Amino acid sequence: AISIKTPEDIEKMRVAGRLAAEVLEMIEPYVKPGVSTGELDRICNDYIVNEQHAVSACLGYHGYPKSVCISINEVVCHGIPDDAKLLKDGDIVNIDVTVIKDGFHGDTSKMFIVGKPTIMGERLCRITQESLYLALRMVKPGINLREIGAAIQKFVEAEGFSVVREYCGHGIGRGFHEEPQVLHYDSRETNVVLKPGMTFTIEPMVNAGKKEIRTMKDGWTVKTKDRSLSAQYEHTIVVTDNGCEILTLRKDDTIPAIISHD
Ligand SMILES: O=C(O)c1ccc(-c2ccccc2[N+](=O)[O-])o1
Ligand SMILES: [Mn+2]
Ligand SMILES: [Mn+2]
Ligand code: NA
Repeated sequence: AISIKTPEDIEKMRVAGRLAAEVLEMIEPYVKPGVSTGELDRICNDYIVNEQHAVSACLGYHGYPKSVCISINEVVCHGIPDDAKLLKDGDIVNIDVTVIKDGFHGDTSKMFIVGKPTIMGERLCRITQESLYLALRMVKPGINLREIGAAIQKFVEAEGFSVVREYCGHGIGRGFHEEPQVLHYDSRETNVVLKPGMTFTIEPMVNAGKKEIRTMKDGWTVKTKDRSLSAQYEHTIVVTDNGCEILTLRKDDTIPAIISHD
């Protein structure tokens, strides 16, 4: 059941969200040509455990083997860190982190462009982040999630891209995935009116090509059916009385932590 977080819980969410965002800030320098997704994962976990004194929520979730998800180019999500997978020039990579601190979760991801960026890669990532931003700018009490989902899709599709249907944002707090589901496209099933105190994520997965995906035989790795590029950005937020506050904001984000509509 969708719950309203207390001022105390919200503060714990701010701490967890900050830590998650800081893992992404910390790993940035390591995302260079020649590094393996495997070592990047080890680097993230060492930081989370030893420095943040927190724990990755992904490690073991539904059986996930690693601490963070790392997806490259045509891989849509759930890419498994591998010691034999090296980043290369032109690659676009998503690193998705979720940490648990004092009982609460912080969930966020971002795209990193490796080496010399490609105009196409750079555009898919920019548009994807912008679809997330426009959605965040719509968040406030009274609005229906169906509206936000419809807006993301409309913006993305106008760019000639597509929105992955199999995955969605979600409520979050003491649990990794709580209600409600946050669809990134228009669905006749969606009907959720936002209220202050609600905490959830927005994390659109955008394909340069067709929306259809395929799961690899390792039971986790998801790729675009047509093998086109795919990007995703994610933030955890809390609905306020007149808008929202992004709990996982990073220094490289080009959107304010607090979004006011007064
Ligand atoms: O951002 C998320 O909500 C997210 C990322 C990855 C997962 C997830 C979901 C189901 C099973 C395993 C994972 N995971 O992170 O290992 O959820
Ligand atoms: Mn995530
Ligand atoms: Mn999430
Ligand atoms: Na990708």
